[PDB]
Amino acid sequence: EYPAHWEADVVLRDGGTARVRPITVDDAERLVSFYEQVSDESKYYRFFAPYPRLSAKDVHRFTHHDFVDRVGLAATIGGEFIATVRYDRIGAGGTPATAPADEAEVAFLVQDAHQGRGVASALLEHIAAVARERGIRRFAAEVLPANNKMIKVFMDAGYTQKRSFEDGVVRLEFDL
Repeated sequence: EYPAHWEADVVLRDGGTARVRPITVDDAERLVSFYEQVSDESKYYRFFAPYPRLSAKDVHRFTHHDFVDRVGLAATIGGEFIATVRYDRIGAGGTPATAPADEAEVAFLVQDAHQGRGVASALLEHIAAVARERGIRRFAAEVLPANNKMIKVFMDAGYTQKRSFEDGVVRLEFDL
């Protein structure tokens, strides 16, 4: 259960629309179908290891949210998912947390056919707007250094690179 106004239409850079809405427990089929149309390369960049098909654990977690500490949204075109975005509230220790912990890790995945259309940009804006309503004050994104296109998406969304203290990962942060 979630506020109805978390559902919105977006107009993409080419004037097409997509509906941005929360991911629900009834969306599992849709999520798996969408995932089939994401490249292996995009999956590797999203998960930091090859992951051609989601596990049952992950289909569950990516479709079951409290909508307070974890929020997942989809962009849909003609009812099919084309992208997803999400936040997970985390504690000082990088583990899951509840308020008044106020940082979250943000992640997104776009079907390669819908790249270049401003989908990520629109989802980043929408997940920030939702997150502000749940008390989040900072997002952190973690991106592989090979994945320069997405670094650029984040920077263009107002994120700044920060020291990651970790090998093999670029950290980008955004104050909400």
